[PDB]
Amino acid sequence: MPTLLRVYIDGPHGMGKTTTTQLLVALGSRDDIVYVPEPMTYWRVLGASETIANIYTTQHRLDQGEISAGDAAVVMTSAQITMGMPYAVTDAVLAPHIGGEAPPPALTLIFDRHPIAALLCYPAARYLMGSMTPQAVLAFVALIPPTLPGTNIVLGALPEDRHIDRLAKRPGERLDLAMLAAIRRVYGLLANTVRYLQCGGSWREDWGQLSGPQSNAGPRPHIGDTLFTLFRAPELLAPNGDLYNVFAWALDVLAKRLRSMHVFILDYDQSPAGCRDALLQLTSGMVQTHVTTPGSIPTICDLARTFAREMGE
Amino acid sequence: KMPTLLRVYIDGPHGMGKTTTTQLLVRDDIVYVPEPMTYWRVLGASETIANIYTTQHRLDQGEISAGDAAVVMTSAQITMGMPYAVTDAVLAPHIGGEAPPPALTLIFDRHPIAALLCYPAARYLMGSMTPQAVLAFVALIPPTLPGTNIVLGALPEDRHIDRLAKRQRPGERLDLAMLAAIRRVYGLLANTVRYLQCGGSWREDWGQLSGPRPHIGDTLFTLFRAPELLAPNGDLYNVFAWALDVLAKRLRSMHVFILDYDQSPAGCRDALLQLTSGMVQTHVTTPGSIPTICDLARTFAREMGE
Ligand SMILES: C#Cc1cn([C@@H]2O[C@H](CO)[C@@H](O)[C@@H]2F)c(=O)[nH]c1=O
Ligand SMILES: C#Cc1cn([C@@H]2O[C@H](CO)[C@@H](O)[C@@H]2F)c(=O)[nH]c1=O
Repeated sequence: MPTLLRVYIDGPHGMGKTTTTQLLVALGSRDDIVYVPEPMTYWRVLGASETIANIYTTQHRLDQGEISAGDAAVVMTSAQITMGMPYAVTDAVLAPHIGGEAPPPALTLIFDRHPIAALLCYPAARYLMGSMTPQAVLAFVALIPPTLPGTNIVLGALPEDRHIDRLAKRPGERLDLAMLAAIRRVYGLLANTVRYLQCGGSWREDWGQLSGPQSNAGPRPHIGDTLFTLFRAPELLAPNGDLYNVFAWALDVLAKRLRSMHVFILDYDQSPAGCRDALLQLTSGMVQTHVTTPGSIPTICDLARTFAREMGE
Repeated sequence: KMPTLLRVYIDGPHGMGKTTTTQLLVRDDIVYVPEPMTYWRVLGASETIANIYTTQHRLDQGEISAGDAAVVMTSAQITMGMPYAVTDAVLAPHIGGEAPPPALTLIFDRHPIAALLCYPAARYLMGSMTPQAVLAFVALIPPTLPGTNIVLGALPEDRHIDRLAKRQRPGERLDLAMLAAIRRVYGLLANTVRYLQCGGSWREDWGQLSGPRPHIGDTLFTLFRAPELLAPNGDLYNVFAWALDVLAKRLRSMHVFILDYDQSPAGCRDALLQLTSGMVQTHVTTPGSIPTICDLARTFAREMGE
């Protein structure tokens, strides 16, 4: 069978993810590699009207005390649903074509973000910003699609000071450093969570230890430095002080989805050509998969180009 | 060979009798997974059912916009579906291939598609959810595992009105339009499964909407000839067409069984038992899967059942 390499570039906004992705794709001959962009057109038009603008405006009205947490939550939850839809459909239509983990790839697919960005990371950050309930975050977690083989996720490293400057320059967006801190924190926790699970970590065994860096290598993190720490909140706790079982089961799903992921860390604290070449070096250690039919390769190619055409800027 | 499992999802429009009939149907090699009322009223959010019906009522009276109602309905639907989604996700790895004596029978009050497809679709028909949000929920419907037996109800409308009148849940308001919308959706659901199983292809038949199996106009696909979903030239945007491809994938491998509710509670129970002989069983994946499934089921029941 021919092989496929899927690479999801993810992490907080404003790091240079999208530029880096385009540069890497520009290296390949036209169809040895395809780009799957942020579905900006879906967010701004097809899915709803100006969803990004809606998100930042809602947070700002919450902060200013012009709306309640509950009103902010229903708007945020509904908008996060819209944000994630194209990621969910894409994953769903790709799924049957993906075979077992497997000599250059017949096809390389570079994604701008994985489904977990809209289904986990952004909701979790909004929870920290007080604009989503943790119960709602856990409903999104429960709906994270089964993690396909050869799911290579590239997350970003970048000093906060540089990141802030970068954001202050390079939508419907408003400048919110608090949200930036939360989303940086959330993606840091995510990297640690995958590494914790790969090192044999069991959240149920470590839950009692709760009371309040790079990845795919290094020692096992403390549970308090993983995403599990966010979910010890009064809303989720039964009178006896344990998590309600329904929420505990959502954490089980979280562990199952993240544990089979292949995380790599890319240093964004450099020029665009630098990030590209750094990303190119990283791909050597990334996991390829087989496809399930011979004509899966052109089918996948067409899906990606159709998607890009319809929804990328 | 691993022991066998029978999963039975009792679904369909609410207020037909689904929660009493199965209450009767139970007691060791059979577990009843009741509707997660406690999650709906307390754990997930405060009185989600009241929230839903109040919002539709306010929209009807023109006290809020279509827009305000949709964001409210959308997030509320997220809360409604959550226990159904976690349960499916934690059960999924335990489910083996198709497979006689079942080691364990799981009777669920509703399948994930109630909250991820049918109720959202009905609210779309009620003007209180956008069709793009409906297709977002559809895109997240978990893959259809082997042995997915879904029981849907049959009941004439007037009899259903009578039943519903006595089966109002906390916060529910009696709404004949919602009753009609939800009955229509489940009727379309049954048709859609049959359309798909008999080889229907929505992309091939899509042209027929704009003028041996059901006509596409009598399936769930007809709902998504919504103008929000269409480019200026009338074509579905691909992203929406893909959600329809997913909808088709999910439904065609479901096994649908019809339970006539127009009879006594014990008659309904007997009818459900009669239906089981056609249902498809699966093996589990590990020896300990059965006890684990049993624990999940009983814990769900205890913590979230009313
Ligand atoms: C995917 C994604 C998401 C992107 N975003 C935002 O979209 C913008 C562009 O990525 C940026 O301001 C931020 F990343 C969300 O607020 N939520 C999401 O789920
Ligand atoms: C599952 C489920 C759902 C149930 N409901 C409602 O909850 C009650 C189910 O017993 C009933 O009033 C109605 F069916 C929804 O409004 N949406 C759903 O998704």
